[PDB]
Amino acid sequence: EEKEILWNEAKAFIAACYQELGKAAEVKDRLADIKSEIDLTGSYVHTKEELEHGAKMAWRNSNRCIGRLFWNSLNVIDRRDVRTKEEVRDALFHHIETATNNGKIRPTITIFPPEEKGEKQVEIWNHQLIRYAGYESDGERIGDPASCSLTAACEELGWRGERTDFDLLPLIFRMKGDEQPVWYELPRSLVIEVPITHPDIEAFSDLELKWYGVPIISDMKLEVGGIHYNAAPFNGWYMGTEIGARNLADEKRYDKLKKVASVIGIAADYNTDLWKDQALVELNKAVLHSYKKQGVSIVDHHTAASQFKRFEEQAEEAGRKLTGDWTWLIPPISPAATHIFHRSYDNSIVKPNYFYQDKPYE
Amino acid sequence: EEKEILWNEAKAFIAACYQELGKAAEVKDRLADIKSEIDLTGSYVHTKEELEHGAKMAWRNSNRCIGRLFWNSLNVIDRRDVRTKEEVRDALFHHIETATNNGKIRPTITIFPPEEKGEKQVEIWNHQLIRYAGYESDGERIGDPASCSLTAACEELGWRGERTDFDLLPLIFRMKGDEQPVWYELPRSLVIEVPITHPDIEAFSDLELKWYGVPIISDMKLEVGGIHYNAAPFNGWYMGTEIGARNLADEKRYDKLKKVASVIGIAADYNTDLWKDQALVELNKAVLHSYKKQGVSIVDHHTAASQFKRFEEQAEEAGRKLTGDWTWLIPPISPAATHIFHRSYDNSIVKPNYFYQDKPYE
Ligand code: HEM
Ligand code: HEM
Ligand SMILES: N=C(Nc1cccc(OC[C@@H](O)c2cccc(NC(=N)c3cccs3)c2)c1)c1cccs1
Ligand SMILES: N=C(Nc1cccc(OC[C@@H](O)c2cccc(NC(=N)c3cccs3)c2)c1)c1cccs1
Ligand SMILES: [Cl-]
Ligand SMILES: [Cl-]
Repeated sequence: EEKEILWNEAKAFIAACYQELGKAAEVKDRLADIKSEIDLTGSYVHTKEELEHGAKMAWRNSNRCIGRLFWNSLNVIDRRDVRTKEEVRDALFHHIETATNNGKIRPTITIFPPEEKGEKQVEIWNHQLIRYAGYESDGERIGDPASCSLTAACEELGWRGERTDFDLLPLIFRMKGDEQPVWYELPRSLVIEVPITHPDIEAFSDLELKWYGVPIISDMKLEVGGIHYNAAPFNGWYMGTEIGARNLADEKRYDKLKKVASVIGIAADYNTDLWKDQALVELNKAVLHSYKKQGVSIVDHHTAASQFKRFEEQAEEAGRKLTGDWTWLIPPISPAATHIFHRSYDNSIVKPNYFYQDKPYE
Repeated sequence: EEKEILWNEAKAFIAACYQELGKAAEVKDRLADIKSEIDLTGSYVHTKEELEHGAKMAWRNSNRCIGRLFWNSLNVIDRRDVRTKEEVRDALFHHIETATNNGKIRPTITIFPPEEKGEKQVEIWNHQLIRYAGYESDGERIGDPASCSLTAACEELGWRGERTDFDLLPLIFRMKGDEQPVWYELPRSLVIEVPITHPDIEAFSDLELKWYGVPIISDMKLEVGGIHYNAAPFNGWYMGTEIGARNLADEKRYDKLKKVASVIGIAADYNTDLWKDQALVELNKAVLHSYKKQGVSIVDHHTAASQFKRFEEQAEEAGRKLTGDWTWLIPPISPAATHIFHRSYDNSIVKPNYFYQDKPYE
């Protein structure tokens, strides 16, 4: 069955991919090659064209992603050649550098060797390549609570955080054959961060908030034509609400709404005053203002929804079915001010796509 | 099959209802009575206890309703005795009066005779008993665009609106046997309205906004034990976001966000300024402030979500499965500031319940 699963997925992907690339005539011969290759080796190897277009299709098929208008401009870096942890580390360093691009963020994915027999060649432990540590002990809460389990795992391996609210976690990954992952501290020169200030409320800087420029998701599996690329970190730029309405706002994250209320000069005492809503607006204004002022790419939710509308239109014009997850596509503030809220979406799963996979720790 | 559908639904409802009422012992005999009655007449008649509890269960089962904590305190008015249009009209007038209760709103439902052979005895045309007219002609848009089709239908029947932005539509309903519905102007003394002012922005009154106190949904079918009560208007009080984030905010409703932005002194030019979000917060603050100041019941979305959390807990403690529609339960502003956003809900349909039915016009 496993071989057959591979072959069925391969057939489907190659036909669709080559059709999109105007390579329909080459489908028959390529399929035979793949079929022979699966018979002889138990798998097959993507051409660079297949890999690149596969990663793009996967983004295009990501139901939960509002940023899909730009799917075809994804920068795909083929690192199926890596064999050593130094090569992996350097590839991750490089991804950070080239994706960051001095603040003009380039949507980028680096693709490492795929699983062989369900056996990972490279196993990335980070949730994002750049993320803050979190600590919890004896009433004391420091940093990002979402990172507590990974932080504890790193500290088991000899890493030690300074215990600021914004410690950069090291890169941490394991190679096939090794019992333990290795870790490497991030060079600060590679990591752009943005201090959060408000366009007209001077006291906002008293909160000493900041966030990192580039979100680089590194724990999802890219599946293309039955091949499982468990290690394939990708990035875009942020939508502002991710930072201002979730990372800094959530009670189980940085939980800053009461402090925001205080610095903007409103009471945080009565639900009917809508102080949380007001704090959310000002914090989100501050986030967009700060990224723009520094020259780090970001998009607001209104602009992002407008871009997504064009993606919907483009899909229709191309004769492609549109899939989406309404519950993730609506922004977490003012959702009914976007067109997304007022329509429905088919949440069917189409491949290629990006998938969750079990954590290697905890 | 139709008889059998009735009998199956009856069996299920009576067992559950009587179990909840501690009347489990009386189930067997009541079922026989009903069974005989269905054989002889093609239907059956609810006891007042069954009717009252049925309407309450229906609210309790309404997946989309955040206000369900208070399901058991619904005031059920049995008007299965009405036979004339004057009796219907007076019953609707009465519902308005008693539900309004000088502003201390009482959740209330008035139940009219049920469908006989799918044949309605009373057919209500209004979407809500109290709602504003809408007009569209030659570039000119007046009032509530959502009411345009019903307004046009009323004007076919000899009613004429003053064409303010807030004309009260007449009650309009049809009796079995009549080709045309009848209409009756609402006595203004029965209709409480609230002018919208802001707690600290004096200019907000320049917008001359207002809304009606009591939303009374009159176009849904109450289904209890296989009986179809197509005419059974019900009300609660408003959650503030319904008025401030939808009725007054939606581009296809009153579309007031640009005007709100102007009176609160912010530019409405750049998406990144989040002026729509800011306008939404101030408009929603104004709505809550105004209803509270006048002494008309209303609930904010934070308080409503907290009440819904208790409903969830109460359901668990009672051994009842919880059903809900996440997409309607989240409020349309700051949804991620509520617990609802961060969990999932089973959207299964349980009866008794309230259902959509086709409009008798358009
Ligand atoms: C270019 C800018 C991009 C923006 C602004 C953007 C925006 C977003 C946002 C806001 C989410 C939802 C996260 C949340 O609500 O918590 C999301 C989800 C997602 N995006 Fe994008 N995205 C972009 C690019 C990309 C790229 C380049 C990829 C992959 C090649 C991608 C794949 C995804 C996936 C897989 C998810 C869902 C994650 C999950 O299910 O947990 N996006 N995107
Ligand atoms: C007591 C105060 C109540 C509040 C604050 C409340 C709140 C709400 C809200 C906010 C909605 C969603 C509307 C929207 O988002 O557009 C809703 C839906 C609903 N409520 Fe309640 N509700 C209350 C009482 C009731 C009562 C008394 C009933 C019936 C006996 C009821 C039945 C429903 C139904 C059927 C819906 C769904 C309508 C649809 O699917 O179109 N609610 N409620
Ligand atoms: N947003 C939700 N859940 C949620 C909860 C906790 C964390 C979380 O992180 C998304 C984070 O892992 C993530 C994943 C994918 C993309 C992003 N954001 C980005 N801009 C990009 C990262 C990489 C490419 S684009 C961020 C998402 C919900 C919607 C409805 C109910 S709950
Ligand atoms: N809220 C949504 N849709 C929507 C669109 C237009 C009108 C509308 O009116 C609800 C209105 O008919 C209605 C129905 C039932 C209850 C209420 N509000 C109330 N407080 C009550 C009326 C009667 C008892 S409680 C109001 C709802 C959506 C959620 C997610 C995607 S779209
Ligand atoms: Cl994030
Ligand atoms: Cl309404």
